[PDB]
Amino acid sequence: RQRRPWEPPLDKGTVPWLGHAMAFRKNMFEFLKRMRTKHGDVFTVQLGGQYFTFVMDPLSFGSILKDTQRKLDFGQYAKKLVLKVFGYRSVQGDHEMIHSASTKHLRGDGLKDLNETMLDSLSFVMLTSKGWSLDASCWHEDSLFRFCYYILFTAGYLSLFGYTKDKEQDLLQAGELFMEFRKFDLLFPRFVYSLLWPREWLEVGRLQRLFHKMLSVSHKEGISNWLGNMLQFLREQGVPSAMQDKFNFMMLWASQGNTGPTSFWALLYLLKHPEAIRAVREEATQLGALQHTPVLDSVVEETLRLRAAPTLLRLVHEDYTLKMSSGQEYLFRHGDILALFPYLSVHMDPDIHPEPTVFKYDRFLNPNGSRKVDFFKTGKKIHHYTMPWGSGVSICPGRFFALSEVKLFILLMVTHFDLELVDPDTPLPHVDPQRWGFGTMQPSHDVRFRYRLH
Ligand code: HEM
Ligand SMILES: C[C@@]12C(=O)CC[C@H]1[C@@H]1CCC3=CC(=O)CC[C@]3(C)[C@H]1C=C2c1cccnc1
Repeated sequence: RQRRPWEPPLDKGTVPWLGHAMAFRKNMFEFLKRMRTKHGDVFTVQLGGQYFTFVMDPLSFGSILKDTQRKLDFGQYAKKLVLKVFGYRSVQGDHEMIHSASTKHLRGDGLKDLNETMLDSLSFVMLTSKGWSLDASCWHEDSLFRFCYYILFTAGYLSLFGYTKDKEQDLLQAGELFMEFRKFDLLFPRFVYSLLWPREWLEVGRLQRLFHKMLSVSHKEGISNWLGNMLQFLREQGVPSAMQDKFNFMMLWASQGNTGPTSFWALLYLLKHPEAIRAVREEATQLGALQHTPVLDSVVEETLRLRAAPTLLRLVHEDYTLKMSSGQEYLFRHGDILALFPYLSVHMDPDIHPEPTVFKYDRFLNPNGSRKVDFFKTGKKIHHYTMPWGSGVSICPGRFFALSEVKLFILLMVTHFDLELVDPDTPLPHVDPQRWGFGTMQPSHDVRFRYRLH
């Protein structure tokens, strides 16, 4: 490949036949931060098989995301990734069904009835798993991360994949899944980056087989319409049950992979900021009133802005031409992968968000407590001031549910428990760089905390 005058800078690496994969994988955020100050807001690098052109200009997102002339493409590429990662063979129309089923059952009225179930599941797990001693003034010490990610996982899983007559049994099996899930979660980045030793390549195999069996379609009662609907579609289309198993696990990964970790960060920030936790507690003291919790909404967004860091990817279907804010005209070859990293471009942009590495619980609140949606860069409007879900038809179709899960979890935690960090003086764990780009980040080290009934 050779750069043409109208294309953006192409950096092949100092060891040209090794490229930038190694530095990219070690720390993607830092890597992109260094390439930006070297080449500017647009550049091309070869990673894995493909060529990636990173667009780091916040101002160009609106143009790219809304593909006026349909030059870009998400679906085709998405197809390629789930196959290689999960081994799922897409069928004609299954995507359409996912988002069709999501809106019908993960939003509006389907969501209301589902949230009911969540609350029941979320209360059951929290009451039953907290830990007890005959002394009710007895603090219990746990690691905050594993705690939030176990509660959110078990509850979300039972709310979506169903349960049986013996409630306690289900919580037990849900907890067993969680342990295995966490092992797979820990390996996932190095699995996708193909940076694993033989023992781990086999471990990932054992976990995938195990998850296929446990969620097997050849087996409860009362599962979410969301899942019930999809599986049914698959069944009608003639998808073998063995492939249905692989779908169920992919959906498990999507629905439970980020909710827990998000809850962890959101709660940890509240513990590290007395004024923020006061703000939500006072708001919390007044069945289905998620609609009137603006302070908690701001707190969740401010958590997502600080810890959600996915990568927006688009295959260039036919040659794309983008005019930059500055004024250049760049060309993108068909077959190139146009890529956005909203975390660096938008979340940490100090001009869009001043003091960006700081947790400001009221960041998305207006002086009059209203919802704030007016953000600018160099005086210029920004519609995507936070992109923790994606955009277009790649956007997380369960985002409204995920928000219900996280808000509900917080409320119950701050409301009925006394919370304290074991080493409040030690500063917060930073992001594990291994995961940059994979949804919600996970901490570099674990935080101990203690709790008890109020
Ligand atoms: C904090 C919670 C969550 C976060 C941060 C999150 C984040 C994301 C992100 C970043 C994507 C990809 C966006 C893109 O490709 O542009 C995604 C996709 C997806 N998420 Fe989530 N998600 C969450 C919760 C959930 C839940 C609860 C479900 C289901 C119950 C879910 C189902 C999905 C599905 C099905 C997709 C694929 C969308 C598609 O096929 O086009 N997510 N999520
Ligand atoms: C862009 C990315 C990177 O390099 C670091 C961020 C990586 C994505 C993060 C989220 C993700 C979730 C899945 O469920 C399946 C695989 C992907 C899409 C990851 C695949 C990658 C890639 C690497 C070379 C060629 N193609 C894709």
